[PDB]
Amino acid sequence: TRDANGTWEMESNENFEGWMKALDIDFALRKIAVRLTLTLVIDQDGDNFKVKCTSTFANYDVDFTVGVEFDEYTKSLDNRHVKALVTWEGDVLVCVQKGEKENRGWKKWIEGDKLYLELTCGDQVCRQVFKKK
Ligand SMILES: *C/C=C/c1ccc2c(c1)C(C)(C)c1cc(N(CC)CC)ccc1-2
Repeated sequence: TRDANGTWEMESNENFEGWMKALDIDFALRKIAVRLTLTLVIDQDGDNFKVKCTSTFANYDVDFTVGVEFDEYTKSLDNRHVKALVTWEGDVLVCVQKGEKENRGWKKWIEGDKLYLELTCGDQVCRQVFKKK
């Protein structure tokens, strides 16, 4: 479905390390990140999205409108400037972040009370699954 609203709790997280390594995240912050609980809160009204990812130590919040390019500065991730664009490819929510890294972005599939998330950077894909709280 297109409706991604909800509080989403992580069920699984595969190749998180490899993805963070492809983004050049400090080996320090990687070790912290693998231990922290991650809650994904999405607020969706029409084309307008507010996404908040929250750990005990890190917040990653981004707001966007589907179909409208936006400049992004990944301050609490790898601290790069990208040109981001989120679109629908059928029911798949796709994000393409143009910049230094190739193949960079993420795809979200909402299947009922499950959310599947693939994050990509270079030749690395991290695969996550959340359950609606
Ligand atoms: C639809 C999901 C997109 C998206 C963008 C940015 C991040 C995420 C998902 C998370 C939840 C995978 C995430 C986690 C983090 N750290 C903790 C807050 C871990 C590296 C940063 C950015 C994003």
